[PDB]
Amino acid sequence: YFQSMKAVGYNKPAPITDDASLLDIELPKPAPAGHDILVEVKAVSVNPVDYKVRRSTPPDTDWKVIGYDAAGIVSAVGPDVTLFRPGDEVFYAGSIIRPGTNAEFHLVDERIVGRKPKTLDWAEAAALPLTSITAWEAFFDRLDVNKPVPGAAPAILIVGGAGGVGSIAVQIARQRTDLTVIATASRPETQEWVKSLGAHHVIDHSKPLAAEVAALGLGAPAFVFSTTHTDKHAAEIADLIAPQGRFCLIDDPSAFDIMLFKRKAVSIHHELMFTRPMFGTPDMSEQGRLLNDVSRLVDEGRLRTTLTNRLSPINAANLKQAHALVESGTARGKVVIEGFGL
Amino acid sequence: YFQSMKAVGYNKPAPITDDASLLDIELPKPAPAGHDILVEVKAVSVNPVDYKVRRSTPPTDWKVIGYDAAGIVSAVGPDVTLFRPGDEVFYAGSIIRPGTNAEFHLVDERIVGRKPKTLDWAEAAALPLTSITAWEAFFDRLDVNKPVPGAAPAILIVGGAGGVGSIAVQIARQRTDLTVIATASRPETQEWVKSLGAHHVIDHSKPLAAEVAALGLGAPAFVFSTTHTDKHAAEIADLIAPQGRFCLIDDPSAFDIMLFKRKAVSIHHELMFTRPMFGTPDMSEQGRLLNDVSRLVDEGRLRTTLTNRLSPINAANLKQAHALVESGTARGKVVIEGFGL
Repeated sequence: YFQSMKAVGYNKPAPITDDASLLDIELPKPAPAGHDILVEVKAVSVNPVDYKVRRSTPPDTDWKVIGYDAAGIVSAVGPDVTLFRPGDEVFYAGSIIRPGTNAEFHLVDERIVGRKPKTLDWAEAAALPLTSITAWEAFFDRLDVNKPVPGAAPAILIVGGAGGVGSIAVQIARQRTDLTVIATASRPETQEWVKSLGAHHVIDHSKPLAAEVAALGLGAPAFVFSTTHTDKHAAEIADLIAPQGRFCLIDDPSAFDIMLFKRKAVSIHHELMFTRPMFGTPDMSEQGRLLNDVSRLVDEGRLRTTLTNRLSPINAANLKQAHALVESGTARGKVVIEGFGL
Repeated sequence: YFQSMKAVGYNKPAPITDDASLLDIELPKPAPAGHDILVEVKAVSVNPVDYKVRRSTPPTDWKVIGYDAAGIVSAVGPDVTLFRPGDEVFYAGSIIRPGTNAEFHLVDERIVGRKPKTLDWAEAAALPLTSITAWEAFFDRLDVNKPVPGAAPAILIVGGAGGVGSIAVQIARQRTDLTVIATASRPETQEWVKSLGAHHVIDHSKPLAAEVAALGLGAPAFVFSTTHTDKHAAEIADLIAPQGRFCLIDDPSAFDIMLFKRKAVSIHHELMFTRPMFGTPDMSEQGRLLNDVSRLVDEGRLRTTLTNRLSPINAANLKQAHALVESGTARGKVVIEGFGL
């Protein structure tokens, strides 16, 4: 017989309103080899990647399990692991090419795993990993914000400051760079919240962005980081950004015109937090290390959880609801589902 | 009366055929103020920007283009310190100012280089716009001295035998330790691009990724595309290292950035007009880089890319030179020299 576990998964990619779009299932409990740890998952969060996968990609397995955020306890370690031991509390995102965190136990490479912040509970920690790695790599590996753009305003504009990535990216920009942080939100309440997360200025992305930034009287931002609606804002971004500035996007515009950026010699940077573990690059262990840095900043009180919606337990009914909420594009912050049971 | 000069220019953007596509004209001779120098122009080159501008952009009464020159400093503005009358110079200038297609030309002292002593006027005129393009692409945009983890320490230059490619290969070879892989499609351009410094030359009439993989060096950190970027974009995204960097200087009409997402590859524009168009604090780096280029030329480390020399500078020869650059068949650089008959 095989030791087993509960999981949430699917076999037919489908809109969330289909009954079998996500199903409660039972699967063999895996065991860790090499550099993998096995984590007893305590909570997971839902990201736009989860619905994009779910709607399109079938198992290659009778079941496909997704989830790219967890916090949990290390249950067992492969023979090559040196970074964690059983009992350690961890948070991490994992890898798009490996079964995901929507299961009681989950394998993940020790090198992309962070120590869970002690001051957060399971759900508050689970809100953070994917979005933190996305923002941190965007600022420091892609944009390279500590390298100045000559003549620019020492400023970054974060488009979509209230969503999953925005709500951690604004805090990281405020606590770990000397930039002036300009973030966007379009209802008074989400504006107030982005401002409370650390944005120095908050502008309204229902208005043309360039005129909004010009009115602040700070000059032209060196950096722009766009988390959503890049095609609607691309021209305004090219207008407001400094010559020789740098623009990073993480969304998937379907007709982005790079020629808008030519006259200013602006670079366009993708950030995909899956790239490092997917290709097994030599700096892949930077993801575990930055998570440890984030974890320390959380425990010092410099960063805080972006959890705004908590559901329980992790089952299909609650994952479906969390997916529909992320699909809607209207939620602020992060939705986390915690526990297994009834 | 006004002191005057010959120039070549146009008043209606057109295809290179119209009798009016470019015209011989006479204009007032400018005088420099501020930080400008006035240059007595000995030779100019034609670059693709010339025909791009000529096709599309109208003028004050007449538009004068040309973005490459070598010449003698005739006069200086009162704020100039970097040059004096009699100095020999080369430079590209600015797309928002009248161009070098005239006996005398105004350009800001800060974007100007000392002309290599070892080159004649036409050989030196071949170099500045393409030198600034390549030098900025490598060192300011791609930042090739910062390695991509796990990538081959290599740069692919697509279109090695064109105007920018022919100097970019040399600058990459002389100023970095990268393996320089460049593309060319005829045995004659292949041998030439090899003689310019490329460690490997591959054939761009073939799918690039399989050509680069055949080299057995791994996946290049960097790609610098000078021509046909849309034709090669999918191949470039297959061959490049994850977290690599891709710079293009042509003008693809359908470029798909989503090809580069999976590898998290950055896409970098290089336009040498940006710094002097916007008057950025680093504008004077263009004059400095031209001085380094000049010194490398006279050291023997960079060679002129001049391959076609016409005389004198008039509308007849500029039309032929524009046709040549529009065809995309020329290797190296076409330069026109002198004013006369």
